[PDB]
Amino acid sequence: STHIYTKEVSSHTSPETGIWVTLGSEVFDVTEFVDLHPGGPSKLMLAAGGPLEPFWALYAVHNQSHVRELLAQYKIGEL
Ligand code: HEM
Repeated sequence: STHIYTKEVSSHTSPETGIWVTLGSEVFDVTEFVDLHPGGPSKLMLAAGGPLEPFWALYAVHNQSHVRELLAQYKIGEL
């Protein structure tokens, strides 16, 4: 089974709501990670409420197995 969310995810851009992102068709609630993001949370927050792809494309440091499995710990469902 799968918890399915619509892209309209876009409302989850703060702690009060939860900070969510997508990667592929997967949805992640990354609220508890953000302050630990390398260089700080503000860069990560550029992607809040939407897909990581347009941002991660410029930052190939995310293209590591450990990063992908780290993100997977925050999965909540799918689009
Ligand atoms: C939920 C989203 C994100 C997660 C889970 C994530 C996770 C990570 C992790 C684990 C690293 C360190 C990798 C390593 O050095 O081995 C990293 C580094 C970095 N991330 Fe992200 N990232 C996210 C979003 C973003 C976004 C949206 C941007 C850009 C707009 C970004 C820019 C960077 C940069 C610049 C670094 C390098 C920092 C440094 O070494 O100074 N990240 N990220």
